[PDB]
Amino acid sequence: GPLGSMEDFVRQCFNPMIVELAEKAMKEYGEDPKIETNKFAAICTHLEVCFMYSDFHFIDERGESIIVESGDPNALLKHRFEIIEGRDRIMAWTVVNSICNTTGVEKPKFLPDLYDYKENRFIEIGVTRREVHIYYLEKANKIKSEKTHIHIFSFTGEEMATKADYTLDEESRARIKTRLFTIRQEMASRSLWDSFRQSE
Ligand SMILES: COc1cccc(C2=NC(=O)C(O)=CC2)c1
Ligand SMILES: [Mn+2]
Ligand SMILES: [Mn+2]
Ligand SMILES: [Mn+2]
Repeated sequence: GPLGSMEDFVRQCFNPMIVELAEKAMKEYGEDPKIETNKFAAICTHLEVCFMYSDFHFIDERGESIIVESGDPNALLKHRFEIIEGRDRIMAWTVVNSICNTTGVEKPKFLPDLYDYKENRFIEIGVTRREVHIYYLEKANKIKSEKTHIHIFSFTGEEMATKADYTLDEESRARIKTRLFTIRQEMASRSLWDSFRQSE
């Protein structure tokens, strides 16, 4: 079939909020979304996974973790996760440092992606086009804070997480895996997938 452009794919398949946050982060780090196009799509994918991991997860009046998929959560409900990724570096560290001084959790070396108020830990999310164990070790070796929990998703449905602790229920992780499958299938229909996979 015809080869599409990754630019077109990104603009058509991701929410404009995600796209804009991704462009901003690439510029903050000196990379151009119109040149590092596979990376642009990967950043959008990862940021969407971070949002989707957080989506619908609250802590209720009693203090228990619950899932609320309707648009209207009860007003006493608190988001279960803090989202770090997507913020610029000053704001991301502002949020991190705050969590740390409050909850007593130590400060990590690098910016993580989320904070889980139920499990009381930072989370690093990984999304990979390669074997999950390989990518797991890369992230583990990089941060080595050893309090930050790591959760890796691949595009073919495999997952790996610290201490075989997957944090979320099967249905939540299934939403993420379905979305990843969709991204891959659509990239493939546009003849973008092989290259995107190989560029990681
Ligand atoms: C300019 O490059 C950027 C910009 C913003 C995010 C990220 C990533 N963050 C991750 O947590 C992650 O796991 C992969 C990539 C990379
Ligand atoms: Mn970031
Ligand atoms: Mn991150
Ligand atoms: Mn990450």
